[PDB]
Amino acid sequence: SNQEKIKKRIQKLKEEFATTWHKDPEHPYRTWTYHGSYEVKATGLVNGVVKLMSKPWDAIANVTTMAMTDTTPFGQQRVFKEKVDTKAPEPPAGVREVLNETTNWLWAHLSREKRPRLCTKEEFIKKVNSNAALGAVFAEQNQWSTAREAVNDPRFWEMVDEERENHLRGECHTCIYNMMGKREKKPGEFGKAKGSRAIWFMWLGARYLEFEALGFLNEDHWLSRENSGGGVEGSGVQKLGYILRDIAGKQGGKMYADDTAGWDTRITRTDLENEAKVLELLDGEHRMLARAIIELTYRHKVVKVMRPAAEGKTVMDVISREDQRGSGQVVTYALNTFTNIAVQLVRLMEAEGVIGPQHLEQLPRKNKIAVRTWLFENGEERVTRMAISGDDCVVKPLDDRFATALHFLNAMSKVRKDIQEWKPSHGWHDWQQVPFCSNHFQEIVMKDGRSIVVPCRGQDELIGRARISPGAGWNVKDTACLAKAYAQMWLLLYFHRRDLRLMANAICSAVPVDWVPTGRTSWSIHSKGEWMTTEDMLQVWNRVWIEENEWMMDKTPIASWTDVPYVGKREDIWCGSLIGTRSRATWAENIYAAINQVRAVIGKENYVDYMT
Ligand SMILES: Nc1nc2c(ncn2[C@@H]2O[C@H](COP(=O)(O)OP(=O)(O)OP(=O)(O)O)[C@@H](O)[C@H]2O)c(=O)[nH]1
Ligand SMILES: [Zn+2]
Ligand SMILES: [Zn+2]
Repeated sequence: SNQEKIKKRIQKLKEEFATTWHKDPEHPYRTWTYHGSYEVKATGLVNGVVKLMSKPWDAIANVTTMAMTDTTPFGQQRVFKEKVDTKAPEPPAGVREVLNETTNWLWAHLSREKRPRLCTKEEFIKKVNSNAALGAVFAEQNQWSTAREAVNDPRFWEMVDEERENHLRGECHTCIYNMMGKREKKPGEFGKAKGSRAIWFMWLGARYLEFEALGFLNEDHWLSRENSGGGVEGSGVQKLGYILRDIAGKQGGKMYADDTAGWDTRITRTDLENEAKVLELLDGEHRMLARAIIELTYRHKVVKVMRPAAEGKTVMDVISREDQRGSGQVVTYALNTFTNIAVQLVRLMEAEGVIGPQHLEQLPRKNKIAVRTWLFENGEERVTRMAISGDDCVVKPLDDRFATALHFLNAMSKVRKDIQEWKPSHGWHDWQQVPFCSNHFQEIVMKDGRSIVVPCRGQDELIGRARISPGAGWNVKDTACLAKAYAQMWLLLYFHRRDLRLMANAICSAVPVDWVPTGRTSWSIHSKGEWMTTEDMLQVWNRVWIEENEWMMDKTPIASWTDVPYVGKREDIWCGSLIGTRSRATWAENIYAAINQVRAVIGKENYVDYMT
């Protein structure tokens, strides 16, 4: 019967590629049913402006060696084997009973005020025509070039409608996963560095349907701090410091921020079941559509991934399994956030003595009671002791027993990264040490007495990323506008870093004052892009850090950059600054040559001297 639910998708595939379809180089797959293969053409970039404005960093390996993705069949195969051909064991009965109660409570709290609703075509279109259906990677719309043209084409919507009737009928024909490649390991301190991950694509239509049925969780902000207490969905990275500093303001133990080692490979069928409880919030047609997404696309999956063969030849494998995620779903972040809140609530209950190692296998009735009673009595408060964004977590428990509350965690397969399995976690007394969404956060004193909580992250990573140009069809102009997007990002979020302040200015001096930044500087749901503008960045800085800063009680505007603070030198150096260095001194002193060489490549335009 699993065979039954993937039939139509396999069949559509054997048909379309009946030509080259064969069954089996001796395939690698261990935990995925293998159906067959066919021949395909395989699949498989420096920002001159940024490069030119950052000569010292030519000498830094973290920067020069940086690559984002590996789209080759080789990389597809490696990431699949290391992160997808894997199976997390299901938690024991006692643990299942605890997650059951815990997720019942969380669903009821998240739906206390908000009502589910279908998302719409015109809504999807609105989303597509802008700054993307980000992360939920689109790119299969190949009867059209782009998503913009596809959603404008009446025939596209007929495709959607047709599959929509199949779902309303209980079948999926087109909703198929394609593993495009691997996002490379990202940098970070032991226990926070992100491992490699899979990049999933689906037909644009399968994304619409998913978005129609379940997108409400994102569009109506179910995981906003206001709705969920623990979540931070909707906030920009510039808000997260402040939220952490508020959590730190509460009475309790040290602050914890344990990562799970490969969170997406560690979601269980139990977790999916508890997530699938959304269905019970929906009615009529809405629930029918959602039930199909959950059952036919989330649960009975079909996957295409490339593999190297024979004579510099590559095949596409077709495989299936009843599974869960890795992302590639419209609601991956929202459901990761949900499950992670649940996970942390269970950890807190162990830390607080409500449940023990004795309860893993079987949950005594008395304990079932104490669980429901604790959630009811405490859930609303404990949730505010958390900052949860996807698999990222920060939690401040009542006391440091939390450090040893590990039995339920490990039994849930939510094994922590880079620490021995039963070694107590490390917590920090100082909230400014705590890592969260690739940053930490520092409180700094501005010249005028007032203070701000700003985000800091390894500077090499930032320069490295700005140096990368995604283009092939990125212009001189597009290249300069991308460089400008990065520079202005740094001015809004990392102005407190000397080298970046200096490098943002020089980039901005070097690109026409009237060119609008384009492209994207971050994939993070927390990267809001107030820097995608031609508005003077001081004004934008004032708006973010003073005017709209709800932790800023005095609204007195900052008047010049010379009044906008830097971290202390010690910090700047800790996070990768090159100040106090011969090459960076030389660089600061010759900058103008680089700025001029850029103005002279781009040519005669309106420029502005921001180095004053
Ligand atoms: N578990 C999981 N997390 C993801 C996935 N995609 C993005 N993220 C999260 O998004 C956060 C931001 O980093 P990425 O999305 O990897 O890349 P990025 O955000 O463009 O890089 P930054 O500008 O440093 O934030 C990461 O810390 C991830 O935890 C995913 O598919 N699965
Ligand atoms: Zn389908
Ligand atoms: Zn720092």
